[PDB]
Amino acid sequence: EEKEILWNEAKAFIAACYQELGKAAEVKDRLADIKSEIDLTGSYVHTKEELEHGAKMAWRNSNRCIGRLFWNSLNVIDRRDVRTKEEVRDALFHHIETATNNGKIRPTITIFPPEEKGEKQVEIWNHQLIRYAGYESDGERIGDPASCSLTAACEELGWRGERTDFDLLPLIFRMKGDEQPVWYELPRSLVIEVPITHPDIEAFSDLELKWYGVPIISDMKLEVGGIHYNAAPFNGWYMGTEIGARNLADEKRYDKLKKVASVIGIAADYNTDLWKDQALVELNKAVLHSYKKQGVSIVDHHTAASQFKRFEEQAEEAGRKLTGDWTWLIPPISPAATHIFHRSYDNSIVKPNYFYQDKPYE
Amino acid sequence: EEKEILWNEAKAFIAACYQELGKAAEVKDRLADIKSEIDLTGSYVHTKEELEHGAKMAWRNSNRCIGRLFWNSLNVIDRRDVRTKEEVRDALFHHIETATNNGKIRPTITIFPPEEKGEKQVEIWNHQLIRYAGYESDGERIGDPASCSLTAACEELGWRGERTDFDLLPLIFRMKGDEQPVWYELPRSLVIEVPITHPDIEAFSDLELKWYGVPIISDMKLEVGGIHYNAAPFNGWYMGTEIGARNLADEKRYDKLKKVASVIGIAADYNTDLWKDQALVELNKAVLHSYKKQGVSIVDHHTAASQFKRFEEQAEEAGRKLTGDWTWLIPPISPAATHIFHRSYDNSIVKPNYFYQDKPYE
Ligand code: HEM
Ligand code: HEM
Ligand SMILES: Cc1cc(N)nc(CCc2cc(C#N)cc(CCc3cc(C)cc(N)n3)c2)c1
Ligand SMILES: Cc1cc(N)nc(CCc2cc(C#N)cc(CCc3cc(C)cc(N)n3)c2)c1
Ligand SMILES: C[C@H](O)[C@H](O)[C@H]1CNc2nc(N)[nH]c(=O)c2N1
Ligand SMILES: C[C@H](O)[C@H](O)[C@H]1CNc2nc(N)[nH]c(=O)c2N1
Ligand SMILES: [Cl-]
Ligand SMILES: [Cl-]
Repeated sequence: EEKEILWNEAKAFIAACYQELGKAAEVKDRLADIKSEIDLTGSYVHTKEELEHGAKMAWRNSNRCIGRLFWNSLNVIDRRDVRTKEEVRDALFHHIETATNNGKIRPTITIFPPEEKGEKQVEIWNHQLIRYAGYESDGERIGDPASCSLTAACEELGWRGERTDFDLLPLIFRMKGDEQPVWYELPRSLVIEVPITHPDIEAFSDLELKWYGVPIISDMKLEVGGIHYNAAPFNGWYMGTEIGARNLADEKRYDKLKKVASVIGIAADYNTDLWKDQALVELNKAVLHSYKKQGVSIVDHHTAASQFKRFEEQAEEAGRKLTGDWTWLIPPISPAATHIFHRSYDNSIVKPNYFYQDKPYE
Repeated sequence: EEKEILWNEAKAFIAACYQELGKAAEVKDRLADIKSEIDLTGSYVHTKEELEHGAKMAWRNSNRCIGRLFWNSLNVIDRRDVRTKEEVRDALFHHIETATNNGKIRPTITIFPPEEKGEKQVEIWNHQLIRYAGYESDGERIGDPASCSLTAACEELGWRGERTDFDLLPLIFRMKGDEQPVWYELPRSLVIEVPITHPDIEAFSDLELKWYGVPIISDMKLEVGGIHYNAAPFNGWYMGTEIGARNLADEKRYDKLKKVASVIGIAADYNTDLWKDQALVELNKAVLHSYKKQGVSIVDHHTAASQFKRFEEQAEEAGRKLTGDWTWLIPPISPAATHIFHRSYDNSIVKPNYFYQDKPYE
């Protein structure tokens, strides 16, 4: 059954991919080769063209992503050749450097060897390549609560954080054959961060907020034509609300709205004053201002929604069905100010795609 | 088939209703009577207790309503006795008066005779009993665009609006046997309105905004135990975002965000300034302030979400399944500041319930 699933996924992908690339005549010969290869080895190897276009198709098919207009300009780095933990580490360092691009962020994915028999070759423990640690001991909360379990796992392995609110977690991953993951501290010269200030309110800097420049998701599996690339970190640039309305505002994250209310000079006492709403707007204005001033790529939710409208239009013009998850596509502030709010979306799963997977810790 | 559907819906409703009322022993005798009544007449008549509890159950089951904590205190007015258009008109006037209650709004439903053979006895044309007219002629837009088609239908019938931005539409309804609906102007003494001012920004009154006090939905069908009450207007009090983030802000409604930005002294030129978001917050603060100052009932979205949390808790304690539509329950500003955003809801339809229906015009 294993191999039949593979063959069926392969047929569908190759036909679709080659059609999009204007290579439809080469499909039969390619499929023949693949069938024989599956016959002998139990799997098949993507050409560099297939792998690159597959990762792009996967982004295009990601229902929860508002940023998909730019799917075709994804920078795909093929690292299926890595075999050592130093090579993995260096590939991850390289991804950070080339994606960051001195602040002019390049959407990039680095693809490591795929699962073989469901056997991972490389298992990345980080949720993002750059993320802050979190601690909760004896009532006392420090850093990003979303990182508490991973932070504890790292500290079991001999890492120790300084216990600021913004400790960078080390890269941590396990190779096939190793019982334990290895970890490596991130070189600070590779990691751009942005201090959060407000365009008009000088006191905003008293909050001493900052965030990292580049979100590099490293716990999803890329599936292309039945091949499962469990290790394939990818990044875009942030939409400002991710930082200002979720990471810094959620009560189960940095929980900063009361502090923001205080520095902008409004009371945080009455629901009817809409102080949370006002604080959200100023925090989100500060985030966009701060990234722009530093020269680090970022998009606001209005511009992002306008770009997504164009993606919708482009899909229709290309004769491709559009899929989407309305609940994730609406921004978490002013959603009804976007066209997305007033439309519906088919949340069907189309492959290639990116899929969430279990974390070894918990 | 008609009658079998009726009987099946009846059995389910009576058993559930009588169980909730502690009358479970009376179910068999009541069902016997109902079966005979369906046998002879083709339908059955609800007791006043059944009708009242049915309308309450219908509110409790309304997946899209955040206000359901208060389902059991619905004021149910039984007007199944009306036969004339003057009696309907007077019942609607009465609903407005008693629901308004000098500003201390009472959630109320008035129930008119049900459909017989799918034959309506009373057909209300209004979407809400109180709503503003809308006009679009030769490029020129006045009033509420959502009311354009109904406004045009009224004017076909000899009504004429003054063409302010806030003309009250007449009550308009048709009786069984009449080709044309009749209309009646609303007595202004019955209709509370609130001028919109801002707590801190004096210039806000230059926008000359106002809204009506009580939303009285009059185009949904109440279905209880297989009986279809197509005419059964009901009201609550507003959640402020309905007025400030939808009615006054939507581009296809009053479209006031650019004007709000101007009076609060911010530019409306750059998406990254989040001027729409800032304008939304101030407009919504003004709405809540203005209703509160006048002594007209209103709820903010934070308090509303907290009440809904209690409804969720109450359902669990009662052993009742909770149903909900996440896409309507999240407020249209700061949705992620509410617990609703972070939970999921089963959007199954449970009866009794309220259902949308076709409007005779278009
Ligand atoms: C170029 C700039 C990009 C922007 C502004 C953007 C924007 C976003 C946003 C706002 C989300 C939702 C996160 C949330 O609301 O909690 C998201 C989700 C997602 N994006 Fe994008 N994105 C970008 C690039 C990419 C790229 C390059 C890929 C992959 C090649 C990608 C794949 C996804 C996926 C898979 C999700 C869902 C993640 C999950 O389920 O946890 N995006 N994106
Ligand atoms: C007591 C105060 C009430 C509040 C604050 C409230 C709040 C709301 C809100 C905000 C909506 C969504 C409208 C939108 O977002 O576009 C809604 C929908 C709804 N409410 Fe309530 N509600 C209340 C009372 C009632 C009552 C008394 C009933 C019926 C007996 C009711 C039945 C419904 C129904 C059926 C809908 C869906 C309407 C549709 O599909 O168009 N609500 N409610
Ligand atoms: C349990 C579970 C299931 C599932 N499917 N997804 C998740 C994580 C959702 C998510 C959270 C964060 C955060 N913080 C960032 C993200 C990444 C958002 C993103 C991704 C990219 C590539 C760019 C960009 N601007 N933003 C996603 C958890
Ligand atoms: C095509 C279509 C289908 C469908 N199911 N519903 C609709 C109308 C949705 C709606 C719009 C408005 C408005 N304006 C007010 C409402 C009423 C909201 C409400 C109702 C009540 C009783 C109280 C309260 N505070 N708010 C609903 C259109
Ligand atoms: C159907 C379409 O998604 C539309 O925007 C829905 C979304 N959610 C909503 N939620 C509420 N509360 N009210 C609405 O009118 C809508 N409209
Ligand atoms: C699952 C639950 O409804 C949760 O709040 C979802 C809602 N929509 C979302 N939308 C985005 N963009 N990001 C998220 O993390 C979530 N979480
Ligand atoms: Cl993030
Ligand atoms: Cl309304």
